[PDB]
Amino acid sequence: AMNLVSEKEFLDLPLVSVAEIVRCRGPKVSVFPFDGTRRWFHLECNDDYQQAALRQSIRILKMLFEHGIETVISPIFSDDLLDRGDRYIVQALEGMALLANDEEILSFYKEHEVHVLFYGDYKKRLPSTAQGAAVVKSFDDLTISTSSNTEHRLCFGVFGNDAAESVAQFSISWNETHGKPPTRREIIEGYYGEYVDKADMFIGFGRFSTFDFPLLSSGKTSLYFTVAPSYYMTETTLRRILYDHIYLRHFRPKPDYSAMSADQLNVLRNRYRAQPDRVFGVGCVHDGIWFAEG
Amino acid sequence: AMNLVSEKEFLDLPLVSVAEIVRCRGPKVSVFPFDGTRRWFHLECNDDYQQAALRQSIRILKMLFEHGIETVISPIFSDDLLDRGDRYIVQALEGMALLANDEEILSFYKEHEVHVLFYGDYKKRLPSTAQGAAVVKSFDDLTISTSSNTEHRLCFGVFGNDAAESVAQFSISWNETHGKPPTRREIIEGYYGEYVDKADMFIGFGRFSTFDFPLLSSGKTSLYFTVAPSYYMTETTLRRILYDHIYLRHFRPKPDYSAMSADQLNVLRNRYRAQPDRVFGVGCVHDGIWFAEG
Ligand SMILES: O=P(O)(O)C(O)(Cc1cccc(-c2cccc3c2oc2ccccc23)c1)P(=O)(O)O
Ligand SMILES: O=P(O)(O)C(O)(Cc1cccc(-c2cccc3c2oc2ccccc23)c1)P(=O)(O)O
Ligand SMILES: O=P(O)(O)C(O)(Cc1cccc(-c2cccc3c2oc2ccccc23)c1)P(=O)(O)O
Ligand SMILES: O=P(O)(O)C(O)(Cc1cccc(-c2cccc3c2oc2ccccc23)c1)P(=O)(O)O
Ligand SMILES: [Mg+2]
Ligand SMILES: [Mg+2]
Repeated sequence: AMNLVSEKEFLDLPLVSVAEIVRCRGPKVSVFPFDGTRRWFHLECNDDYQQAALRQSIRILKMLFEHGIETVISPIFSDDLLDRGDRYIVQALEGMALLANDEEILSFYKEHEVHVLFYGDYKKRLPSTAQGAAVVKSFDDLTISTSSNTEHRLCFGVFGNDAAESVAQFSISWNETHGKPPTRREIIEGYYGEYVDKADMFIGFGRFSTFDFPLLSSGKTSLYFTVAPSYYMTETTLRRILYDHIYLRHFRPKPDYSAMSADQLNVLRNRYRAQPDRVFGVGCVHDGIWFAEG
Repeated sequence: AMNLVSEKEFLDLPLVSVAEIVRCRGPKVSVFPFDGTRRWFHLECNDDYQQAALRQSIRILKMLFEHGIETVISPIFSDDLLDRGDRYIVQALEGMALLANDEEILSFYKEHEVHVLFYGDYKKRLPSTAQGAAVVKSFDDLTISTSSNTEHRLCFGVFGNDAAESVAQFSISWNETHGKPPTRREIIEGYYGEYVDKADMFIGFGRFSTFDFPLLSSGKTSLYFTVAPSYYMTETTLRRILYDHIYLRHFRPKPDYSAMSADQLNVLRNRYRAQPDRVFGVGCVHDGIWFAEG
């Protein structure tokens, strides 16, 4: 049915058709960090910062969900920020508050039936200030009020870089009360607040690297790196990524290599020896910004 | 001193000089999975399989360590294999036994003062057969006999894909006996058998994906993907990867972007809008084999 759709068709299909294919073939869980906010704004907008990023974020989340992806995991704030200015810190908490209180995004969560969750070490690492305690309350509240939404799940990562200590404490308490260690499923439910399947793909940008989706990484998490920041994500780019993951990463059926002609195995040998030192991930720097070569 | 070495010089330097730079600047911990064994053999060798892969593996580990990398984490066998033939399974255990008993590699561990460790769920997942129980004993034994070696550390991953349940059980036992949860450091020591710093880089090949180094991944783990399988790794490729990680991934000093000319910020804007849909990780398939485009 959907097994032999070509990339050309995939790229031409109506949005609703792509969604049906994804809903059926995956990716079910996609990691999409929001980063490069500052440079995107100053490069593609230069109204108000926080609002521009907020709406742009909604645009992309809307895009991801309308393409049929059930769950999106979005790291948005990592430890690093506590080591930045105080004004920079306040700025962050304001952005955090937006995701949980701003009217336009709350409307978005409702219209697209999105259940929102927060993960990470923010309850411990967020400033003990009034603003910080308010953010935590807002996070807990949004998670509960949107729990009736079932179409999509959105997991925001706030200091969600290393869950080791958190898993340890959760397991100890779980064993104390239950008498047995929690299962993997229960460990995940404890960290994300709900069970979430392993990530099927991660879309980053710039330097090849992944981060902030503990417990959900697998050799099957397809990795992609766009040249431009998260906010630049176009329709075409997303579809080419979805197509690669669905149809190309795990090609079927596979051939019986022991049954290939001498020429085939020879053309293949040449594909590998062609450019003997070819490697993706090595880059060059321009204006302090790293860009992948080749 | 070593801060402004150019790539050209880096590529021309004697091995011993590169090692000194790495020993000083890192990467301290590198992940290098061994995969593509079958296709490498049939493509670049076609004596005996197991021995060819064994010696090739030593060649590469020798290369990695002689370039100054202290610790190499090498996933070598993952769950998948238990779902393959029985002959394929026996073949694996034989390869496993080699890493721990074969004379030439034992000599290698001694000559380069390498402490070897094994991580993963192999104690539980390895066949309860005689061969399986023998492999476990061999693994434990090698870890102890090489513990006096201090120059390098080698961590072999055998079913080391998801440490969640293992961390949970380890934490519960640790709390029982210690009265308090283990620290992150202790959790890592418990999984790898020794403390190991976060991975500074991961070198894979083919499809962009990472796997089997639980707890050691960070946004700072630089990712690289060669076109050809692990065994093809050349001197030039390794140096270009090392250079990128050491000097380019974290460029210093950074510029004051709010202080850049209108043209600079304009050339930059064009670098991002140039090829608006550019993305690394999307590929094409040839003979059932995926190759990254662009
Ligand atoms: O873009 P990101 O938000 O990811 C960040 O790297 C900062 C940054 C990196 C690279 C370029 C820029 C950038 C580019 C063009 C114009 C301006 C930039 O940053 C500022 C600050 C103040 C005025 C203009 C610009 C900012 P961050 O550390 O603030 O997250
Ligand atoms: O500028 P970046 O988002 O790249 C980052 O500096 C984090 C940050 C620092 C200061 C302010 C914000 C911020 C402020 C207002 C709104 C939003 C912010 O970040 C996001 C992400 C997604 C949606 C809205 C906002 C983010 P980073 O740690 O992710 O590099
Ligand atoms: O190369 P890998 O060892 O990673 C593996 O993908 C198998 C494989 C993938 C792609 C190509 C080949 C290959 C290529 C050329 C010749 C032959 C290949 O496999 C066989 C088997 C028997 C005879 C010849 C070849 C093997 P695996 O599942 O056995 O690990
Ligand atoms: O052929 P691959 O090594 O790619 C793999 O099939 C695993 C495997 C299956 C069957 C036999 C072996 C094997 C047998 C003998 C020696 C060695 C083997 O794998 C390695 C890796 C590194 C050094 C020696 C050996 C490995 P994979 O699960 O890693 O894809
Ligand atoms: Mg940033
Ligand atoms: Mg293989």
